[PDB]
Amino acid sequence: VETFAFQAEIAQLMSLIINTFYSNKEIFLRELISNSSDALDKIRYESLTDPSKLDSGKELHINLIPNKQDRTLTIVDTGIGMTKADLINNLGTIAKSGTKAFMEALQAGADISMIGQFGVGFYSAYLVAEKVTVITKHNDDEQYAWESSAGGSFTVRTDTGEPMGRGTKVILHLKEDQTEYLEERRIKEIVKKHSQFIGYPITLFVE
Amino acid sequence: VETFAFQAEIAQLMSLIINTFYSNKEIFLRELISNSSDALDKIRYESLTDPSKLDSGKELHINLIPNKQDRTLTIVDTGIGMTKADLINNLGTIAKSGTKAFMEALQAGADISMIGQFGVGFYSAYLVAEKVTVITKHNDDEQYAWESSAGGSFTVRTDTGEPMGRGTKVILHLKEDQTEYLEERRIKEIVKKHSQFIGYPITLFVE
Ligand SMILES: Cc1cc(CNS(=O)(=O)c2cccc(N/C=C3\CCOC3=O)c2)nc(N)n1
Ligand SMILES: Cc1cc(CNS(=O)(=O)c2cccc(N/C=C3\CCOC3=O)c2)nc(N)n1
Repeated sequence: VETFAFQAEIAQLMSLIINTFYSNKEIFLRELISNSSDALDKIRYESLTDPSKLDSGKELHINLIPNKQDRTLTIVDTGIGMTKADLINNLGTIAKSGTKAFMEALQAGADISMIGQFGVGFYSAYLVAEKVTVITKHNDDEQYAWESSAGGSFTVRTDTGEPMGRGTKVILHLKEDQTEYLEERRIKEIVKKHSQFIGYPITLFVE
Repeated sequence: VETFAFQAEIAQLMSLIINTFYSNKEIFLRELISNSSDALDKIRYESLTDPSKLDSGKELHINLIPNKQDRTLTIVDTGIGMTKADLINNLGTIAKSGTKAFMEALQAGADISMIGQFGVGFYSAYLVAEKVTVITKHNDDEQYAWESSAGGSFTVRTDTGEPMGRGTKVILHLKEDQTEYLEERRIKEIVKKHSQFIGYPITLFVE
C-alpha cells in the first residue's frame, strides 16, 4: 500500500468541492459517465489498428450499480483503463487538466457544473461521496486500486480480489445525506437528463 | 500535394454541418479555442517531464487574427501541434472521436452547438468557412499544411514559406456572408461569451 500527497492545487480543488454548497450536485454522474465514454472511445480507436487490444473484452459499455446496503453507487466501464502511472498522474496531479483555470474561473463567477470542461470532472464525485475507490485494469499493466477520502492524500495498491478484464470502476461511498443517488427513479432521471446522447449502452443494475 | 478522401462518416458529418439550417454559427470560435486550449494543456504537461519539449517555443497562448483583405480569420496556438499522421488520421477519420454518437444525437433532438462534447468541434469551422487550411508543426515532424473545402476530400503538403516553431494555425476562409467574424467588436463579444475562462492568453490582433 503506497500513500501519496495530492499536488497542492488538486487538494485545494477537492476541499472546495467538499466544502461548497453547490445545489446541482447530480452532475457528478454526468461527469463520471462522460469520463467512461471517453475511455471507451480510446480503446475503440486503438482496437481499430490493434484488434488484440480487445482480447480483454470486446464489449464496450457502462454499468451503474447502486447498493443501498453498502451505501455505494458504482460506475463501471470497459474503456481503456489506467496503468499504475496513469492513476498517480491523472488522479493525483494537475497533469493535462485545467485545474488552475477552473479554480480561477470559480473565483470569477464560473459554475461548478462546468468542471468537466476543465478536465477535472472526476473530482465532482466528492460532491456526494465521502470516499472514492477506483479500481482499474489497463491492457499494459496489472489491476490497481486507488482511494481517497480527501484530506490531502490517496493510496494505491495492487488489486487481486477479482480481475475485471479491462476498464475502470469508480466506487462512490456516499455521504449520509446523499443516498437519493441510490434510488432507481433518481438515477434514471439523471441519466436521461444529462447523458441521453452517450454513444455506449448504459445499464442500470437492479438491487 | 497528396489528396485523400475523408472517412465516409466524416464526409457525412461535414455535410450535415454545411447543409443543416442553424443560425447560432458563432460557436465555431469557442470550439477552435477549446481545441487550442487542450493542445496547450498537452504540451504544458509533456514539458513537465521533458523540459526540452519547449525548445521550439516556451510561450503558451492563443492568437486570433482577422484579415478583411483576404477575408480570413485565423486561430493560432503554440500547442503540441500535429504530425503528418496526426493530420490524416485525426482530421480525416473518426479515430477516437464521437462522430457516430453525434450524428445519432442530432437525429434524436441534440443541438449542433453540442458538437464539442463529441470530439468533433473542429468541423464547426465549416459553419462559417467555405475552405479551411491547417498549418501545423509538431516537435516530432516537419511543418505541414492540411486543407479542405469539404466535398469529401482534403489535401496535405509540406509547408515552408514561414516556419512557426510549434503549434497549430487554423485559417478560416470565410463565406461571403460570414464576414461579421472579421469585426473586432464581434470577435471580442464571442470570446467574452464562450471563452472567458480559458487558461491561456487569447490575443486579438488588430488590423
Ligand atoms: C479517470 C478515468 C480515467 C479513465 C481511463 N483513462 S482515459 O485516458 O481514457 C480518460 C478518459 C476520460 C477522462 C480522463 N481523465 C479525467 C480526469 C483527470 C482528473 O479529473 C478528471 O476528470 C481520462 N477512465 C475513467 N473512467 N476515468
Ligand atoms: C485539431 C487540433 C489538434 C491540435 C493538436 N493535437 S491534440 O492532440 O493536442 C488535440 C487537442 C484538442 C482537440 C483535438 N482533437 C479534435 C478533433 C479531431 C476531429 O475534430 C476535432 O474536433 C486534438 N491542436 C489544434 N489546435 N487542433
